[PDB]
Amino acid sequence: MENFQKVEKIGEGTYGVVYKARNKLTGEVVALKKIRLVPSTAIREISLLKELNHPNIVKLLDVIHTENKLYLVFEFLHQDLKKFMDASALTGIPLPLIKSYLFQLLQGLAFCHSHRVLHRDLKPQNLLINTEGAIKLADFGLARAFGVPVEVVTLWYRAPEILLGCKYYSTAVDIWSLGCIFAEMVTRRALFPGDSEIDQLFRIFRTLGTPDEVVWPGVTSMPDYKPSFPKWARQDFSKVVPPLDEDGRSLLSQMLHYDPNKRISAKAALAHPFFQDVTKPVPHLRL
Ligand SMILES: O=c1cc(Br)cc[nH]1
Repeated sequence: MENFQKVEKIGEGTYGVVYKARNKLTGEVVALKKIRLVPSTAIREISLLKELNHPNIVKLLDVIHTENKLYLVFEFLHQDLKKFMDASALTGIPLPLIKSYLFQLLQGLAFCHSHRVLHRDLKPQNLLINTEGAIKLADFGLARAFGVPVEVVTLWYRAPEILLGCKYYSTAVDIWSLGCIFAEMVTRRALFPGDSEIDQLFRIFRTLGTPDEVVWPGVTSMPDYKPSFPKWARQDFSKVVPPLDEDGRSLLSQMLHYDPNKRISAKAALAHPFFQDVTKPVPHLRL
């Protein structure tokens, strides 16, 4: 309103409405996120994210706290990965572009993780793409700052430790989510499309096997673990993500280990043999 020349809804988001807007002073187009309620503890923490700049992170340009309302101003990108995968469904996203995107996303996570910032809620809708071949992660650091959010809150990319009620997060949660997204780019079908917490957890178990103390020391002491969970056998990744090659299947394995401590780091993933032949292709992007 006061500081924007024109504002347009472009979707519901995790914390509130997201608008495409034009800054009145500069004329630039930005993404403006209204945070649905302001807690003073959240304003300082999120303001720190204004300094957290990388080519694969959506730039937080401004934090605007006026009229007892909170807005986040981000750099605008024209499409998200959810929409791009839908648009790409007949053909699939080409493998070199999948590889480019995964490599770039890992660079963004490695950067944020090195600065002790987690995402905690990665999903295709928060991965934004441009016509230049870049992909960028939006909303790093918001989940820690804002806590429990006030439409459905997709569970499909949630790591098993959070589904088992651990109220501790680590960098591994983001690697899990990215592994799920990698698999979805390859197969054209969400890996674990749960529509409740237990369905989500059981979809994971039916593919990866029910975890136990051998593969995941400590699991049976997780808050929401039940000894009565069914015991499913683990499937080979060759059945789960064909026609991904053995480098891709080996990297995905390491991103989807049950024990968060065993999951590959973003920095180590960048060195995986899967990326030996990575390139940066131009996407077929219809805006
Ligand atoms: O977390 C796991 C479980 C098995 Br079995 C193999 C690899 N990773």
